[PDB]
Amino acid sequence: GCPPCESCHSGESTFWCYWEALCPPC
Repeated sequence: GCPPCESCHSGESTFWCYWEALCPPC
């Protein structure tokens, strides 16, 4: 139900994973 969080990896949207900025709270 809750939108997928910013799953970080070697690259990609990893910055947003540390800030949890784009990641919406479930």
